[PDB]
Amino acid sequence: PVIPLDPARRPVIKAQVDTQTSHPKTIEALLDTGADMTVIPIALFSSNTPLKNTSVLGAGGQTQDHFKLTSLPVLIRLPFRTTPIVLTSCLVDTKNNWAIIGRDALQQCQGVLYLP
Amino acid sequence: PVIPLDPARRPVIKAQVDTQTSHPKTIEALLDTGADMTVIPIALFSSNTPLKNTSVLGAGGQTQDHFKLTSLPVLIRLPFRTTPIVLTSCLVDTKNNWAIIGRDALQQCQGVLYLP
Ligand SMILES: CC(C)CNC(=O)[C@H]1N(C(=O)[C@@H](O)[C@H](Cc2ccccc2)NC(=O)[C@@H](NC(=O)[C@@H](N)c2ccccc2)C(C)(C)C)CSC1(C)C
Repeated sequence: PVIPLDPARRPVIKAQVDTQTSHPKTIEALLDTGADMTVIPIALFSSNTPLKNTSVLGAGGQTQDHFKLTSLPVLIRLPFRTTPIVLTSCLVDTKNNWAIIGRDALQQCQGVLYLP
Repeated sequence: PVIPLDPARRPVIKAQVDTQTSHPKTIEALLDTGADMTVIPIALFSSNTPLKNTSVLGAGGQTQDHFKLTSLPVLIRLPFRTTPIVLTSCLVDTKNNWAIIGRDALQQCQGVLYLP
């Protein structure tokens, strides 16, 4: 689709995310051109799966413990497209349950920004 | 222009920014659909400018000190538009001097996200 940009409304999409560690779930995710890497809520993973420690720089400072990195690829299906986005690795939100589609996924989408 | 999306290459643009407290300056800004509000560097202001305290939530955490709010509108000229974007207020990064064009500015130049 064409998604209009408005400060009062976050640009969101429904995405089916398969962590390959439990059953795929459809979630609402922010579409974010400022994110290098996609973020998935920890809730989407089985309780025992191995994750890696990671450090992330964001607007509030540098966090050492808020995010992890996945061990397995993540598959994402978007409502209009038949082909899964395959992400070799992405971020995992161990706290605030953020779901954010970043430029890794938008590239495999052929997503663009358009400014007339 | 059409701006393609690549995890390895941040979508950045040259923006002439007028704070109205000294002359217009060129910065290189991240184009960011996950940003509610535009962020400009404190380095654009001279030492004694009245700015408001504000609390901002990002991936790094909630911060009450890193960012301030402008007192006056901010004027932003992009290379391919003749009419200035005028933001009633925006964020001022006192800590790292980041430059981020958010949805406030992108709405005014009719920016869209496009997913085929
Ligand atoms: C975890 C990933 C996303 C790290 N990368 C980044 O964070 C990059 N940025 C991004 O990816 C931005 O699009 C970011 C998305 C985000 C919003 C709120 C909590 C977590 C993530 N947006 C912000 O940080 C922005 N904060 C907000 O817009 C804030 N009002 C907010 C609060 C809760 C939900 C949505 C929005 C500002 C400070 C730039 C205005 C801005 S700074 C960055 C390093 C270039």
